[PDB]
Amino acid sequence: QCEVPLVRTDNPKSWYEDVEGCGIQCQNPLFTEAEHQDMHSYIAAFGAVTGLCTLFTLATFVADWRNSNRYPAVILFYVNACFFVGSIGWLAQFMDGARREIVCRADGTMRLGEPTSNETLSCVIIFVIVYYALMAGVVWFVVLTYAWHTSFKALGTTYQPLSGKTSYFHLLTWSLPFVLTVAILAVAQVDGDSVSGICFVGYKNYRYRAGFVLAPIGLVLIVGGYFLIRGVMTLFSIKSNHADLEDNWETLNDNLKVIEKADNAAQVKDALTKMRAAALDAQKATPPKLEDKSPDSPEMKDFRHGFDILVGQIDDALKLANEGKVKEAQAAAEQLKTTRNAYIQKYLAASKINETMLRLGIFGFLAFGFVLITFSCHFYDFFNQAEWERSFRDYVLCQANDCEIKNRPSLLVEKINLFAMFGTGIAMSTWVWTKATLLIWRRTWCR
Amino acid sequence: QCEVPLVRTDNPKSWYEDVEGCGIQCQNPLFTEAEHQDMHSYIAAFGAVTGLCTLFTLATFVADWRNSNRYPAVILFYVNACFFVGSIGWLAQFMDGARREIVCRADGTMRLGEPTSNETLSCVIIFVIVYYALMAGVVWFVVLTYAWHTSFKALGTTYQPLSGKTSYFHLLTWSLPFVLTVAILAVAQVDGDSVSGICFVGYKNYRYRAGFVLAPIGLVLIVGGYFLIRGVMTLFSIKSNHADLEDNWETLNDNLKVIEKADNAAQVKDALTKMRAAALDAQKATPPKLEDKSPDSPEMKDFRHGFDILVGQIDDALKLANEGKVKEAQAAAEQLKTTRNAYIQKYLAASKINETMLRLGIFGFLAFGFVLITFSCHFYDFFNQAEWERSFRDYVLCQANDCEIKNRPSLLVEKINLFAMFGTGIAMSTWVWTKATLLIWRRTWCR
Ligand SMILES: CN[C@H]1CC[C@H](N(Cc2cccc(-c3ccncc3)c2)C(=O)c2sc3c(F)ccc(F)c3c2Cl)CC1
Ligand SMILES: CN[C@H]1CC[C@H](N(Cc2cccc(-c3ccncc3)c2)C(=O)c2sc3c(F)ccc(F)c3c2Cl)CC1
Repeated sequence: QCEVPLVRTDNPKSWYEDVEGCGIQCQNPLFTEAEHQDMHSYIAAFGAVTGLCTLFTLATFVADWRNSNRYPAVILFYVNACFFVGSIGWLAQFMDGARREIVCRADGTMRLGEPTSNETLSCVIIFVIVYYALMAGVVWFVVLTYAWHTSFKALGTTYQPLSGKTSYFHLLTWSLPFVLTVAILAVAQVDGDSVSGICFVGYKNYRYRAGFVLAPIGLVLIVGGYFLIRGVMTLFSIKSNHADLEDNWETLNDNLKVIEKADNAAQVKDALTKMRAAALDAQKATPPKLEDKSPDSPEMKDFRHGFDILVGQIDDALKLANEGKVKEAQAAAEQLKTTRNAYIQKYLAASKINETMLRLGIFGFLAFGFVLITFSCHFYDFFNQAEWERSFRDYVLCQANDCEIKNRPSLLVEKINLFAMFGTGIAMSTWVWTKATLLIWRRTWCR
Repeated sequence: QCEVPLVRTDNPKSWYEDVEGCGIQCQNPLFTEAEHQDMHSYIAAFGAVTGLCTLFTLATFVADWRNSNRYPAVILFYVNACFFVGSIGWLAQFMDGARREIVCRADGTMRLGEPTSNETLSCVIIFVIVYYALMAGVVWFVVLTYAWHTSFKALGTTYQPLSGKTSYFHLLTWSLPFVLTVAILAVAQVDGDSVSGICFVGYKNYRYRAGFVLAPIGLVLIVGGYFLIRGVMTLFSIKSNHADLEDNWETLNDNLKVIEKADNAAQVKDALTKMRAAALDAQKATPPKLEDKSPDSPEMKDFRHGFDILVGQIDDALKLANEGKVKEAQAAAEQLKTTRNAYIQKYLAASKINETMLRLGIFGFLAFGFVLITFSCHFYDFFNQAEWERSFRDYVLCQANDCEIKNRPSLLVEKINLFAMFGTGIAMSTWVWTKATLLIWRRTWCR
């Protein structure tokens, strides 16, 4: 009764749209057994390398677990817990005959619109594992971006430790995936794909991937991206202003030597004007210690008021540098040394950026870019599945009488997604690739 | 060609499932013109009273807008901005001929699976207005629960003002509804209901309401409910312990008078044992000032160490109260006055709960309970729409040859939902129903 790619089945749930007794064969008709075997090689490679190196990093954190429950380590721990669980789920298709168990129905058709009764749990389990670890992973990524952003604002005793926020971090990171997963199962939109060897949301009805895949991931790129940009906004404000205020102090010092060793009134004059231009450039800046303060505060007032006195004292020294009162101008500029000390020296204070915090910023922008690729690949599949579906409907009709599949999913896009998803797990596992861990695995080698 | 409830239409998008040339009539076939007219009376009543009283509260906040952008007022302002915009959307069906424009198609069938081309914007606009204000409203509700929870932890100089968090509050409250709304429009699941007179997500395909209605609202009840419970956990910890530590000081004082005015050694003995039991009961408590501290800190140590000295001094006074050394026991218990002063008097410190913060807790638990009803009503419709749908399919088949609609949506449940949704807007608008606003509308009456 049925012709390729349809298959004989007496289950009304397995039957194809309009057609009776026939349902779509389990092995993805849009891809050849060679394309499948190749894809399964890609998944096993990236999955295996992610799985054990995330396990290594997860083992490193559990070794030093007293010192690992200390921010931002505890974040990278959970980020790893998620990519490790996601790798397990993806690596389930490799167990002897497990892929057919996950992606196929009893009657040999594709496992679609799961959960269903009379069909097994193997599909929904691998979906929950992969999807729940994914959404928990991208929400732990948001936590990471927040922590990294929080490192800059807490540059003093404005200190509200992340140690207390831990209760809200574990609220969001486990309630959000739970609610989204429960919703997917309630509407039974877990579907199997043999090239993926995994069960996932809205494979078949691509419209369920908007709300459950593109909308959560889209949101984490918004909230995550906000905290990554606001942080580098502070990193570059601090690093540039300290460098600006330093270079203005240095030219001020340079000219004070040019004045001290001046053999004429013309040199003192141009050296004081250069000092005045450097004093205004320094006034038109925020000292790193006054970054978390308002651009009109009584503290920020003292900074810019000191440069008013310095410009004022420069202007008094310029009233003597125009004529032959060089000795009276150099002695005036010598009292400029004491003003520069009482109103600039204080603002050359380092405000040294912690190595752990700067490193967290490296990981945040790497986890971002990877999730950005995931979102792009998933988005691509969303906007083109209607086409792949109608090009498939035609293949079954053509073969219900030279038959081809005109449009089809891109396998480089699927491999680019899996790279940018597994590569993240490998990237976030390189957080423990430090000297301290080499010694952590040496202090446990004996003990 | 078509029989009731189907209607003649040549648009393939308007046609019913399997049937050609026939599509389902716009006026909701499951409800009578009387049931409709009644429902439109309910919506106009609750909508009109919410709409103008939210507008009043929105006008009160914009009057004192300098002092209104101060937490938690700024929250209630946006909560109101949302119920006011949602009321506008709900009240659009009352404009002369607008309901048919919103809920009907050109051909007279129900407006379903919108956005579509060749059909008008009237549907999707009213959906965005109602849905975006809803999701923004329940996320502003979460912000409210967080603010109220934050009032208790910041009981000193641990002060991290909400004034700084405002940037993250406006991140979440406008990015989350935007992403969810964009997703609904991308999968075209805006549907019209004539009894509602509004366009909304997944009216027809009830499965799209899980992810876009039950999952966001479900989440806000989780995150919102967490901050409401953790706050009352602190309100009741503080109010009970201060009362516990007060009542233990009072019985200690009571017995010190019973000792001072004792005419025998037997009275001094039972009065000191009662003082010792009250001293341990007081030791087995957390002073409100030491609530945000760890139950083993060097400060919490001093508290419980003072009661060790007091019990120690009571035990020394009990060594004299057993025999006829009454005068030597009363004088020993008189030096107990000084110990009680140096180790208990400090912990009777008020730690007075701000009236604004306690009031915010009243509104948080009211907005919660209302959203809890909304979630229950929406959940009810989700689990029963498959039934109402199959009972409808039968009505069209029966009428394609005594015909009735066996199962149908509950109109008290729809009226209970609309009450618990409009009533919230009216409840959250009663935040400005204070003396200060009566004077705010008096200081603007002239000026
Ligand atoms: C997120 N990354 C994705 C990208 C796209 C991938 N994907 C989606 C999918 C999987 C399983 C079943 C159906 C499906 C569709 C329509 N009716 C029944 C089943 C659709 C596919 O490769 C396939 S299989 C397949 C099919 F059998 C019929 C029609 C299709 F158009 C089609 C497509 Cl598209 C999987 C991996
Ligand atoms: C959240 N609060 C809700 C509760 C339920 C409400 N609701 C859902 C709805 C609205 C509009 C179209 C369809 C719809 C369904 C199936 N095919 C085509 C259209 C379904 C209904 O009252 C109706 S109308 C209606 C119908 F015309 C056909 C079959 C139905 F079963 C049914 C139901 Cl159920 C609206 C308000």
